Amino acid sequence: DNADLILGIQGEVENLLTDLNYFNAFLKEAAKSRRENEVLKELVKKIRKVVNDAEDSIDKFVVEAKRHDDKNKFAQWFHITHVARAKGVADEIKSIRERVKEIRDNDAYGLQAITLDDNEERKAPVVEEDDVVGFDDEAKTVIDRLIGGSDYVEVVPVVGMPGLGKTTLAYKIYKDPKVEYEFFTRVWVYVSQTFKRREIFLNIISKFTRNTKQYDDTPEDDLANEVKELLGKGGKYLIVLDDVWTMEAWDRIKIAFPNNGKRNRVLMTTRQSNVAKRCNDKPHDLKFLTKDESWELLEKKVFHKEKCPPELELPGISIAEKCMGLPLAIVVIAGALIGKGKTTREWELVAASVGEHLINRDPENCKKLVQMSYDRLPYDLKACFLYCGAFPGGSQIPAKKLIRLWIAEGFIQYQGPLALEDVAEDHLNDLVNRNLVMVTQRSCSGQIKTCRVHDMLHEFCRHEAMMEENLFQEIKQGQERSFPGKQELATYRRLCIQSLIPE
Amino acid sequence: DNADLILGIQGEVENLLTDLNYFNAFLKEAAKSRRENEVLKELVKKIRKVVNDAEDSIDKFVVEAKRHDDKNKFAQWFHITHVARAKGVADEIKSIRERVKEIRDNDAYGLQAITLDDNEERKAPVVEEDDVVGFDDEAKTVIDRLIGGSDYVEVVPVVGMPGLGKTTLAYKIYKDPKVEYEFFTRVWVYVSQTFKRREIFLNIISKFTRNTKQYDDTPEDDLANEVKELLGKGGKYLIVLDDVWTMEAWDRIKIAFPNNGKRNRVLMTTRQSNVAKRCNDKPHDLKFLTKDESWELLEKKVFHKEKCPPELELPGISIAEKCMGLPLAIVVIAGALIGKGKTTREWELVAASVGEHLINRDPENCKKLVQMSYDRLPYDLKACFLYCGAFPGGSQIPAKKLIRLWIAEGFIQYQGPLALEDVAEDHLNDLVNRNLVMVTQRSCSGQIKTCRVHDMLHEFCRHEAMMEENLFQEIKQGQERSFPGKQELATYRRLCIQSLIPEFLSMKPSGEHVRSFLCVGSKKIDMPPNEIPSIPKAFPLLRVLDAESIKFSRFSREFFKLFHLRYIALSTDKIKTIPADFGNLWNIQTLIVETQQATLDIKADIWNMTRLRHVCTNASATLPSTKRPKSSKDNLVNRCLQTLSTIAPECCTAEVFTRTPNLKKLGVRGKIDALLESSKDGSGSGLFSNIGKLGCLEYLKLVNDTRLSSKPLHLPPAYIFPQKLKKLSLVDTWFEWKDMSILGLLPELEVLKLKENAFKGQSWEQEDGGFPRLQVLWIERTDLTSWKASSGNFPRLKHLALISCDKLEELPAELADVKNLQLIELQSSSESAARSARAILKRNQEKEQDGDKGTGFKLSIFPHDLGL
Amino acid sequence: MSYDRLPYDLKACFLYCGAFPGGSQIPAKKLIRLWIAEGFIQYQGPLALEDVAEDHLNDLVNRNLVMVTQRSCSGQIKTCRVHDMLHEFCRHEAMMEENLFQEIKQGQERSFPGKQELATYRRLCIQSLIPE
Ligand SMILES: Nc1ncnc2c1ncn2[C@@H]1O[C@H](COP(=O)(O)OP(=O)(O)OP(=O)(O)O)[C@@H](O)[C@H]1O
Ligand SMILES: Nc1ncnc2c1ncn2[C@@H]1O[C@H](COP(=O)(O)OP(=O)(O)OP(=O)(O)O)[C@@H](O)[C@H]1O
Repeated sequence: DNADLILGIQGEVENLLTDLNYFNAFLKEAAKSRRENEVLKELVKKIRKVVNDAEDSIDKFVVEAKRHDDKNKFAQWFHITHVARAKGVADEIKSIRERVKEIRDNDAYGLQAITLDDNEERKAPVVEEDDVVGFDDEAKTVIDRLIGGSDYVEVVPVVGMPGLGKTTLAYKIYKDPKVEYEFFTRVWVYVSQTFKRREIFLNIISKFTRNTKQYDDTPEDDLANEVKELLGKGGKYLIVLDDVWTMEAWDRIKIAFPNNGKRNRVLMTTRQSNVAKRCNDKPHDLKFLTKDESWELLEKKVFHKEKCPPELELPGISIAEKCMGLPLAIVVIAGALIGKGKTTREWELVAASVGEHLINRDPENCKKLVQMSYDRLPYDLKACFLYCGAFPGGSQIPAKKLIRLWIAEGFIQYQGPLALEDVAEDHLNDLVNRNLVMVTQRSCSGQIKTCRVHDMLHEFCRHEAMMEENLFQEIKQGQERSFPGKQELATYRRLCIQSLIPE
Repeated sequence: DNADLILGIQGEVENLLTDLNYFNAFLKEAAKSRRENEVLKELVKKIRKVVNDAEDSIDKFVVEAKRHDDKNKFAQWFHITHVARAKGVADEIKSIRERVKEIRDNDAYGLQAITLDDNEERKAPVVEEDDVVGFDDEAKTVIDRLIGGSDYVEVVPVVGMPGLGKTTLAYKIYKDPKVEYEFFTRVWVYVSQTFKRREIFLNIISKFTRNTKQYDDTPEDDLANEVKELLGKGGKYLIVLDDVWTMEAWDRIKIAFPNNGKRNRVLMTTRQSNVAKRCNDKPHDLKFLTKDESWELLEKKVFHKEKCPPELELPGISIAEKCMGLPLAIVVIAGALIGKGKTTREWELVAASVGEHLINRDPENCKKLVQMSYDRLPYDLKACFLYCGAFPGGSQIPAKKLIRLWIAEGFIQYQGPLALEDVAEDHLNDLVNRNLVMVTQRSCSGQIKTCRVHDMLHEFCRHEAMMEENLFQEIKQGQERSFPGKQELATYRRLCIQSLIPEFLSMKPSGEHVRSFLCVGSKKIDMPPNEIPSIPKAFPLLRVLDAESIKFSRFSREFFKLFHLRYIALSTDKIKTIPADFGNLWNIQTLIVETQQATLDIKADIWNMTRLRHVCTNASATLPSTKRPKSSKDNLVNRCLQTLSTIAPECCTAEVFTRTPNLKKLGVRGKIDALLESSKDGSGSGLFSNIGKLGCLEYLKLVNDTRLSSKPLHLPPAYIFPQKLKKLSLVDTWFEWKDMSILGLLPELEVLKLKENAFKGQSWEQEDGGFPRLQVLWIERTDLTSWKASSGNFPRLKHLALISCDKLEELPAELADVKNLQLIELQSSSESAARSARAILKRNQEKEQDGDKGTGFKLSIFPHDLGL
Repeated sequence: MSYDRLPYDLKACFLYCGAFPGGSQIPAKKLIRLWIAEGFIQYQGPLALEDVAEDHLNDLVNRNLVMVTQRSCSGQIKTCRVHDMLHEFCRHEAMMEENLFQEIKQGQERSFPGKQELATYRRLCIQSLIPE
């Protein structure tokens, strides 16, 4: 009859939802780790696109079903329009189902690769040793903080965004003459994101005992006891825990550090603020390089012991100010500029494409470093963090507005006793704790008022969201790139615009 | 023809059952271990949902096939309705078969992953070392227990729920100065759930010998011999076995511990009570932290050496009290709070979502710890344990009610010589032995009476059952979350509700796939008369109706359409009769009604319910006539009937007892004079003689509600009583104590309860002997004043109590000489009884001081401050 | 450990011994005749089927899975029985795993089997209440 069409398309809707459950599970499994196979990435993009189109069609069907109840309000004219709309969404659901069937039939190989998934060396970081720029005051502060304190084991944490230079400062402190005299025993430990406690203890033992083959059957608890004996027989000891990622790592490693009332110290570098807060009530937030220090570092990295040519001074300074005081960004730019021709035109070209260089020329250097923090994000927090890249770089995003946008976009799914605003605030706090988002202002009650992402993470978010995830696309003009045409605008899911809106 | 449709859909039914066998095997294999692949988990959810829908359709088909036999009773109208219903289930079976085919065709990859299943480091736990809170007394007790004992190897076990702090206490003992001086040799061994004996022995050897490469070809037996030599050459040795999980592990490791008469000790921490019981007859149950200690631990963990800010004191304390004294929960909360902003608003937010934090923020810390015990559960015990999460957190679940619910829900499948209740009790004992369920009260006979799950395990059960297994879903309001809509209510299998029941029922919910409604609320609610048919209309496939807290004034006709119903719990203040249409529910197992009326009439033919197991009431129930017509001439026997709690005295004929050969519990209320009166025939054996024909009878309760006892009553001779009777309860029956001697000739009697002046008389002297196996004796509100006994009168008496019996004067001194007497209760007694009790205590103290082994007798007098 | 080392043709013969009630003494002649009748003994050599079945019984006795309770004066096995615990194992394997045979009894809540499961029973062992 007249209402048979709604039930007929609803019959296809349940099957579409059943397929969507499988595809969403496939997307979650694929997002668990970074795939490097091109076929797998293309299949993931194809699955995500067909999923998003499926939600769009289902949302249209839900709206049509809700509006069907108002037939009596407009009689035949609304009946005719509703029939045409119902047929339109019917053929849309059919087309989606054909695409799902085509994916199942043709792309079975990638589905196998994810489902079974049958398919490393620990790279200790290397940092600047001699020409450390701007960390004289920071090192002196931490050294003075290491000297003074209680007689028990105290942890001085260094926190910051990825690439800030926590390890460079830690190594500068490690080699400082004042603590080389104050601390008789100095141990450097690289507590990577993944590590083995037995390997850590044996590495510490190797500092003192050359023969370590007699610990073959020694349990890890007795290895920790031996480490305690080796460290306690001397005077003060300073132990550097580099890149500690989780609270459990500190809890499980600290059993090997004895307490003797000798003012033993542990200097820990971490990207996580919660780990630092637990280990010390006042974590040391590493500073950003000033504009003058950024230019000085860039000049030293590019021209070695020599001064910059007078013609390259102005373009180079403009580049350094665009690095926003992050030493990792300055180092990457210096590597890119060294291969250039040392001319004003090419340096100005680099200044106009700082982000592209910082991301795409050498993804092996910095993109992996940012991906280390990004991939550890929960699956529901990845979309929330990538949303923050929609706003222009350097702008201050109100926390209330960002929370409302997250709830509106459906990222926050929650069913417990807390409100959705509280859950979104918890998500923002989690992002800030990982130092992926910087809080620029707080209310007098302690709430976050405005927050912004560092320019380099903002570039990473733009890269991931536009070219990999197709989360949102930006529209602008001014250069050879004009407003997008209908072909690619037909595939855009979210639209970010900043200027020339009426045009 | 007309009946061809039933066979046509049955043809599809066998194929559906064949597919269900494969899917159930797939589900069992997938449940053997915890899958981390998202596609695999989604497929498991899809398989489980289609399986559950298949059982629902098959159950509907079975009901339709059973009801097809009544075509002659309603002619064409029922024929038309049955045809429509048969077509409806036919298209339901077809839709299920299409979904099964779609799963087979599309989801083949996950089926491969489970079938072949082609796809770790031992993490020794780390515990607090310096700031151990509240374990000073516990450590001192265990240290003193380690010092004193026999000269052989003795094991001191520490038992408790996961996260209780057994290893923290063990390490505190391990580092205690008194045992560092007493025990020259101290060895710590981490006996994980999985371990290698060779690795354990080599680890122990490493404590003494640096060179261990010469044991490459040494057998494990000789390694154990070398460990024995190394440990025995010193003085005493203390060995800590951490997290021992099975009896075999202790049996296989202990071969390396020598016996030298040097008082060697083994301190073992375990989550299993049976392992502890074997290794020592009195396992040390680790205590829970008090509320003050929990707050102190939380304050130390969050604020280090500093005090809490004054504004955060009240919210923090509220959080600590919500952790229920579990140190693991306190540690997890402290980790979550350290990352917060140290403000009152955020701490209050955490206080409102303590469970969510304890489970979802860091599943790597605690959820894995609980999953360690949960995954070791047998596959048939996992559903039973998750059921315990339906009841509200902190509530006390009766063991009898939980057992009946488990049987009704079909979790207990058993075919041996034991009853289903015994199997369910064994399941509960297994859960308690693993310290997943805490027993809060036990009966005097040793049975479990009430049990509850710790709040944190209850949160884990809620997490697993709602988000992973879809076992049951909870309905509530008050916050932004409202009552569920039709879309998700269509997928809910079991419904747990606690409040606002009439408001939820006013919406006319859809419950086509709901098989259980559990009114777990404690408040008694009078259901409005217009909302009475809401329960059967909403949930046609209701299998369990736990409406004990709901008062029903009438029985609507739709209640008789619940042909899948197996459990009934109802309260009522108006119902006096059970309609005959209630007998149409042939699947009923347990029938509980709690009526305030004096009498209740069972007009429904409960004998037709062959699967019936319990009929528990509180008013005198009039059983229906056993006379059956020639259409049902066959002698159907209700062999599964276990309980007839409150049947009428006039219904205690030989006819009903023939149909109930396996009746365990029997109870009679009313004119018990009719029970004892001899029939008008020459023989003097009345209706009470029929009770003795029940060989399996074990419990008997008699309630005489009438006061017209103008003729003194006589107990029948002991050989008329059931031989295997184990418990007898009498109340308000107005007998005489001279008849106690008859009860003393019962060979199997163990528990006797007299209430509200069951026996009348001032004094009565018993001869020596009698009551061979009696262990529990309970008196309350009696006119007895004198009682004379002897040492041989109660060889095995253990419990003795008088409540409000101020008329009693004294007790025999032979009771103080009873070896098996443990506890005596005296309440609101005279000062002479108190002085006699003090003299008994003084005599016991003197006897213990004489040099013999301590008897361990204890005595309590309540109130303690009376007589001061 | 002992059962899995049995030859494939001896596993069915050993599980058959669980049909008789626990503790009963099974005549060797009757057991041999039953094995031949049930088709367990397939043989084509010069020896008789009774000799092959006797060899199977000797193999079971040699593995100490069957205890000989009486022997004839000529050395032959006259009566043999399985230990109660192995009999319980045979009952477990045959009823719940192999569906070799099923036992029918009453007295407790379990009654005589219905048509649904009786339709799948291959061999029926009964001890009492046969006319009922
Ligand atoms: N003060 C500095 N002067 C010069 N180069 C610096 C300075 N600080 C850091 N760098 C450079 O920046 C890069 C990244 O710095 P660093 O290795 O210290 O990272 P980090 O803050 O420890 O980060 P991560 O969390 O990724 O380990 C290195 O190549 C290092 O040489
Ligand atoms: N008295 C205590 N004071 C402070 N923290 C405690 C105390 N008892 C236990 N804890 C903490 O609780 C957590 C779990 O305790 P513990 O490691 O002793 O577990 P357990 O009872 O041995 O359990 P399991 O059976 O899982 O091994 C640890 O992080 C430990 O530090």
